[PDB]
Amino acid sequence: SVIEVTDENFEQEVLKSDKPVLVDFWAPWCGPCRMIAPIIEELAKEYEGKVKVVKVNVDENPNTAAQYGIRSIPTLLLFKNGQVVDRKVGAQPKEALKERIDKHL
Ligand SMILES: [Cl-]
Repeated sequence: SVIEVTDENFEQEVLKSDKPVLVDFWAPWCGPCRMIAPIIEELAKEYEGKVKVVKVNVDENPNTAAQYGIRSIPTLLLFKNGQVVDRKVGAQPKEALKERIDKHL
């Protein structure tokens, strides 16, 4: 239930989403990215219908990474109707993320 998103479809999937969007920026050789991927997976399940959860491979999608100043991975952005309302980098614990997310819903 986590949507993998590329440069090709970022605008429709994220910017034009009717629901708030959590965007997990990641790349293949990221241990910390691997650490929170199942955490990101559970979030989509628990926020289903309320928050959309997506992932973006920064290695293969450098254009979106550049547009939103992704300086490191994993980087989590919360989108609310086309704009960034929260930002968080690093492997974050699930309940801490839900705490951060809940503040913009
Ligand atoms: Cl991952």
